[PDB]
Amino acid sequence: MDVRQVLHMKGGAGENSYAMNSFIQRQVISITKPITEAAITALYSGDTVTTRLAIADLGCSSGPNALFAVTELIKTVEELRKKMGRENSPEYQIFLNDLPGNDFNAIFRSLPIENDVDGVCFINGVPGSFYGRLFPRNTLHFIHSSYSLMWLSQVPIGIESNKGNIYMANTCPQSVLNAYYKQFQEDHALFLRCRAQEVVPGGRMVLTILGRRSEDRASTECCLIWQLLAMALNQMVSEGLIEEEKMDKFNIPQYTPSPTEVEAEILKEGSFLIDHIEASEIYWSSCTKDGDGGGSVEEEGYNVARCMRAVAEPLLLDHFGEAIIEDVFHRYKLLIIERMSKEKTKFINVIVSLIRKSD
Amino acid sequence: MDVRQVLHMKGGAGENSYAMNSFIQRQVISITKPITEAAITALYSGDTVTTRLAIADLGCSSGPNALFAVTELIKTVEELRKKMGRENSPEYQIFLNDLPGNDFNAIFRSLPIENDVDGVCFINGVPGSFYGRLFPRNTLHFIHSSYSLMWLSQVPIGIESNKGNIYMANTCPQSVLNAYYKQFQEDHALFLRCRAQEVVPGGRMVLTILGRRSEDRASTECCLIWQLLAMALNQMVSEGLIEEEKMDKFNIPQYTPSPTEVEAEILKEGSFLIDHIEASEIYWSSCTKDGDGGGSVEEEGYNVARCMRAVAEPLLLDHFGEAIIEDVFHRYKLLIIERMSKEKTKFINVIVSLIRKSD
Ligand SMILES: Nc1ncnc2c1ncn2[C@@H]1O[C@H](CSCC[C@H](N)C(=O)O)[C@@H](O)[C@H]1O
Ligand SMILES: Nc1ncnc2c1ncn2[C@@H]1O[C@H](CSCC[C@H](N)C(=O)O)[C@@H](O)[C@H]1O
Ligand SMILES: O=C(O)c1ccccc1O
Ligand SMILES: O=C(O)c1ccccc1O
Ligand SMILES: [Lu+3]
Ligand SMILES: [Lu+3]
Repeated sequence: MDVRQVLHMKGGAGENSYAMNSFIQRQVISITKPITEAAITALYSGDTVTTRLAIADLGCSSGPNALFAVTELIKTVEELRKKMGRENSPEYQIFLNDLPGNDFNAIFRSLPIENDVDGVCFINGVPGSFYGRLFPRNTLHFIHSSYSLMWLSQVPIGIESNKGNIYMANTCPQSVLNAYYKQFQEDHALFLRCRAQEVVPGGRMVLTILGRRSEDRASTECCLIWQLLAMALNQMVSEGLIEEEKMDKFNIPQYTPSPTEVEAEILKEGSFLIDHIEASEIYWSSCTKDGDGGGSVEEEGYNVARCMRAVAEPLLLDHFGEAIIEDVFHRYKLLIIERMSKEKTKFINVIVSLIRKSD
Repeated sequence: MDVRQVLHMKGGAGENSYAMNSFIQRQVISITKPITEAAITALYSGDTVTTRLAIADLGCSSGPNALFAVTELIKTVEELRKKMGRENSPEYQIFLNDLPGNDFNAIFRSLPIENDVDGVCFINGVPGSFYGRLFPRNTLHFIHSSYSLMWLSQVPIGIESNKGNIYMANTCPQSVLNAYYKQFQEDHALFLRCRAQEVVPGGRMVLTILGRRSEDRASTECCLIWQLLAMALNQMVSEGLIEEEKMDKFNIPQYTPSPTEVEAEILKEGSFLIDHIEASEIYWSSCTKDGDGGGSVEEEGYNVARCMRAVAEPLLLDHFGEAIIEDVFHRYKLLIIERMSKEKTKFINVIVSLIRKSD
């Protein structure tokens, strides 16, 4: 019950939600530029990428970021082909992938409004799950992917997650719960097999999954944010609100963090090589040089909520209905604002650069 | 003034408009099956199409039809590969193209809801004008295209089209108007050049443009339907309604019919071969075995209007605003119902099958 595929996407661009609330995932893509520079330099260096380069963003979204990274690759490549590696640029063939029901219209419109693109970039939207095959065999040289690979194929089955039902969140789950991990394995390995068939032997993949360091499936490194949402909900279930305890006891984000558990999966599948694989970290700055450069009634208050709202409003709205929503984010907002103080909130970013190997 | 590219699309699927009003374009695709059978048999016969076949619909839309034809090719091909021509099927790679701002979400959703597809069909939406390049060089084996190629790049420039301003419509235009033809040439030839670069040397293209026989740029063969709309409008301009005469004197559909004028263009560009090229015709049946199998208060009344509404409501709504709309189609409706009687309304379908030649 609950088909992630048909159910989740991020709030649709234009308005205040996901486009107007994804600056943090934007900075992560920023900071991850170097790892990707090595990646495309390495791949461009010497032919495999001849007359056609085919970059593909997996789990892109709406608004900026969708094209942000696939636009700093075509950049770099062009800057090489001129400082020499070849005399002509290749034609860039882009593939923006996401689940059906993401805002492809929003991108095709308010975005490529940039008619064509430099070096000529043929853009293509590919709807579907990346936990399966999206492109023909040996079609791709380069696969980018930030903050999307932690999302799961489905919710993990066995679940007695009562209190902090929401997630793998720490304290009170009972290892029985961590069938999440058992889930991540079959999902992530099925992702790799597929990618292995479509990525050309020289091809590169730079995946950025939001995970952790603590090797302890339950830490504020990953479980807080949902815990905070859960906490917001459990108070409303108590206060009497349209969640019986029967309803909340069924909601559960379906995604999993982790760091070495990744390499653990990448080599099990003997398809990709590995490189610079690390785990960076970022603060819930969730802003920019924003007008008011506030404290918490801003920095997390609102900015970290509107983000977690554009990110989960649909999962919720679909499991509890609109009547709630307004209220759960007003509360959730406050909880993080306060939780912002007693501690320094942040996320971990297992990053991996890879190479289809074999031949 | 009036960027077709940003401005027109057909009414967005789901509701009563284009999905629920395109049965006529559906029958044309039906009747055009044979020409396409020859086309893909010829192309499948003997390798060029090895492990990857790449069909691409140009000017697809929303709802059925988008996939309708690209789904009766993958069909046919499969039926050959088994009655032998090979032991395995290729992977099908589909490209659905339309202007930005068509309903790609509607297709990606309510349509591929059919998870994947038989023989595995990777679907890709390509937003952009086909009066330019949409895919890399030598990327395509097979290009389908019904009722979209008569649409122009833009409105033709010089225009003193006062009365039946709406179109190339007969009586009262003054050959000066038929700068439409001068338009069709630069548009259609620029379509061919582009297609010529992306269609692989063995590749086929089956284009179905709504045109005419009469070789006379102005006949009920093509100019009636708009004339009828124009007629509906001119009565409202008169009746005082929110069209000064200044407004109506600027609206003008930007597309052109024709039949031999097509081959005339295809060989001028020395890129494609030609084959079975004909011109079939179809009645404004605009229905199916519909409940009530009416007469005219139905057959054209409504059914031929709702179609011409899902087809032009946007061009209008954008040139005159919503205040009108309701009223212009109520009237337009009646005019065709009546015009249905004194005569037997129908359209002509210049159809062309082609082959990238050279090498
Ligand atoms: N199985 C799956 N296949 C494809 N996309 C998926 C997916 N599961 C989740 N996603 C997508 O992953 C996207 C993650 S949000 C990504 C934001 C962007 N890449 C950035 O770095 O800012 C969501 O729109 C969601 O629909
Ligand atoms: N320059 C252009 N490039 C791509 N698509 C175009 C175009 N000009 C018009 N179109 C598209 O052509 C489509 C024609 S309606 C097509 C219906 C479908 N092919 C059928 O046979 O029923 C419109 O959605 C429109 O946006
Ligand atoms: O999918 C996301 O972008 C996301 C971002 C921050 C925290 C949890 C998440 O699932
Ligand atoms: O674009 C169409 O589908 C169309 C259909 C019937 C008459 C005129 C048109 O432009
Ligand atoms: Lu650089
Ligand atoms: Lu057949």
